[PDB]
Amino acid sequence: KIEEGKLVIWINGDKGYNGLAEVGKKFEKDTGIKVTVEHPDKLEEKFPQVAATGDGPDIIFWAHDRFGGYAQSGLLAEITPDKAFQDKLYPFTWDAVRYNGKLIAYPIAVEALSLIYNKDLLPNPPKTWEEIPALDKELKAKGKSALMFNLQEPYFTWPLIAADGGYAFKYENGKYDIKDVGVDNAGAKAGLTFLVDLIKNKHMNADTDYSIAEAAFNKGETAMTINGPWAWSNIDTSKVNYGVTVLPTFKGQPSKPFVGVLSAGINAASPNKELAKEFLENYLLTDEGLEAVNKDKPLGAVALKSYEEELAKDPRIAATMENAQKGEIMPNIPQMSAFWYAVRTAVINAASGRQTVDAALAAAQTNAAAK
Amino acid sequence: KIEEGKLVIWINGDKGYNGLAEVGKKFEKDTGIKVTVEHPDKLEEKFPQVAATGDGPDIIFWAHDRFGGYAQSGLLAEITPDKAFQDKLYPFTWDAVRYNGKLIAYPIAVEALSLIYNKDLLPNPPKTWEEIPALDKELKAKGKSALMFNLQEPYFTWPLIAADGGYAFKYENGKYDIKDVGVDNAGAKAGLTFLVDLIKNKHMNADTDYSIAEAAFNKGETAMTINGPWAWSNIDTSKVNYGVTVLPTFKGQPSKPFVGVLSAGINAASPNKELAKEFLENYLLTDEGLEAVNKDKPLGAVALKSYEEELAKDPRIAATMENAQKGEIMPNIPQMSAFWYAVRTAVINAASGRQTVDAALAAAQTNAAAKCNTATCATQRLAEFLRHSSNNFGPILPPTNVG
Ligand SMILES: OC[C@H]1O[C@H](O[C@H]2[C@H](O)[C@@H](O)[C@@H](O)O[C@@H]2CO)[C@H](O)[C@@H](O)[C@@H]1O
Repeated sequence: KIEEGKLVIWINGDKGYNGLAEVGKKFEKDTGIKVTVEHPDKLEEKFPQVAATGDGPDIIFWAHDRFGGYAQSGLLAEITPDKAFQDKLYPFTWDAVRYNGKLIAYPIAVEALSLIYNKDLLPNPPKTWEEIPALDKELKAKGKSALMFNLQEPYFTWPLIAADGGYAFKYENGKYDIKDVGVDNAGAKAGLTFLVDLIKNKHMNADTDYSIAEAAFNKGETAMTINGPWAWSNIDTSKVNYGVTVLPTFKGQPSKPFVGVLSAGINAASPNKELAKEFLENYLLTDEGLEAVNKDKPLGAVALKSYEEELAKDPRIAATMENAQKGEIMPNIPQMSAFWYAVRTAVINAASGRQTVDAALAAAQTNAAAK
Repeated sequence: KIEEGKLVIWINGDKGYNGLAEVGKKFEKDTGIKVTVEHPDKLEEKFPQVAATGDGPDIIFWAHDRFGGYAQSGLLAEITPDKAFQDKLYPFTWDAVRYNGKLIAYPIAVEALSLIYNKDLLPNPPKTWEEIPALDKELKAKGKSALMFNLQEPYFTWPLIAADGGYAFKYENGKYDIKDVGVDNAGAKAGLTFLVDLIKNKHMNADTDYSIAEAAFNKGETAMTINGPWAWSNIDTSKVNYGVTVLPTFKGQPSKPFVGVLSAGINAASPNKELAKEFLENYLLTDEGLEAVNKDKPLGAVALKSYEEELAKDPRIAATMENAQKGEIMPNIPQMSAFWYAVRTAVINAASGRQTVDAALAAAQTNAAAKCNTATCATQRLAEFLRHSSNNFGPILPPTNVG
């Protein structure tokens, strides 16, 4: 049986299992729990045999595809990494370890075939499969051949077969169910009710608009406001000891703000398309260009890598980045417009007693879904 | 309308439009095309109204959430940035401007609401929403109020609404369709016909297996081969000057290799599930962890963004990761077993001439797509299975190695 207070790990005998023992070691050091790394023969065959009885390793390392049957046989626990951790890994890897919508393993490595060419014999490798016969007829003249690879395993021949539209099984990509809208479920009620309770007790005030908030906070007239980076500069100019922290919790759950990516689109009816492409690529989305905008109003965590690695040292950006990981990125589907529209008049009517919280959110559901 | 040889730019009123205007200065100093930076009210409702007529700005600035609606209205042009430029921007910011497969804008910055407070008025910031009633009563006497944010835009009120269960549209994760298998469709028949043609024209030999191609390449007999990271070590000690690049395209489209993702799963019967979680997330899936494994034996490309950026660099890994991203993830569904032995027979029969390309792939197709569940169709699949169940069971001597 699996021993509590200790980690046993299985991994194939052709992997860097000694280096893994090193890692399990630094772990045993800092926490005082031994980590043994083993590599049994036929481990892909042995694991489901013993893990069914309650035995086996705590962690097992194998190619992701074999994990589907493991999860089918109830041998793998569902994996619970936060959004902060999932960002660290590539998104397609998380798809390789999803079975029945649940994450069942941590991806480690990525494997794929490549074209390997002889620099001496072929310093300019071909870019199209079509130009290999011509290259071969030429290379055959010097007693050589252009291409030789394993033809007896479909793992090696599939890249060519799959190029023009072959596939094993069709994978339906991710999407938003525009018929499953959640603006009148229990959680949405508790939130909006709480906000409308904050005005039934005079703690807030209904027609408080954007400018009233900026003025009142930048006059030491209120203890806190909620806003994004663009409004930081005017609080510098107001000389106020402002801090930027994580949003408060509601019912022990963090506030989930919608995350926007400021974006620049080129109009389709513009005759000056290339000049706009030149302005954004070579003047704005540059280290010097983004700084020009950022010193007017703070941009946030920019998309350009170079400049972001500099602004990331700002503790308030890392606070903004922290709050972004607690929230969701916004969809870009056309129905986003009807959602914002509906929720807007829901919050207002509920906030001014024009409609009850329940009735306002109820009307918001239909308007977000059918329009 | 919009006139040629200028740029009209619309950004929102609360952004840094003066600083953006100065970027139009430098654009007009060097490129001297006039740049007018505007900021109308209700900017995102105004843009599709005028751009439908052919009016509006040249460039429009907003959060990504509106651009798909603009795109479905036929108002935005497809963004055509080259590969060199795409690597300067974070890959997930591009995701925000992808719509129906195409990019429709340039990502600029990530925006998120935060709680900002008044240190000299409040020492420690609160942690719960349910405790501001106390802070407010404690404060209304001292002179002022606690919270005051914009209640006219739902963008500001939403973080609280979503906290306990509110959401816009439930994200339904992607999955496979076991009814839709494509081993005998036009694309597969095209690529396989091309492969068999190489054999017919004696550019390749249908008997070539793994060990032949490795020797022929590691001895300078053939210019190229197709292999994985596991085979690099043998090419090293062969003293062949080899490079590893992207796979050749066919019919203008990239070759799609199967992608294998080495993964660490936690035993469902483990009593140490968080110890495993702490070990994998905080110790192994770091730069130091993967490097310790990679130094013992190469992982190839890794799934950790931070350590993969450093690993390639190595052009062999950069190509391995690029071919992977262009390829097909191995499906983890039980039907893959049929695909594996049916396609294997399919390719061999076609390259050897026993079956036409069309007929070989059609045979593997019905083996992987059930569809028909009458006894005639089921016993046919039963019969084909019992023959790909090769009966060895005897000892393999010497055993496949380990040490
Ligand atoms: O409130 C609805 C509104 O929310 C978002 O707009 C944000 C925008 O992302 C920020 O850059 C800043 O301007 O604050 C705005 C809220 O007033 C959505 O982007 C927008 O589509 C939506 O209408």
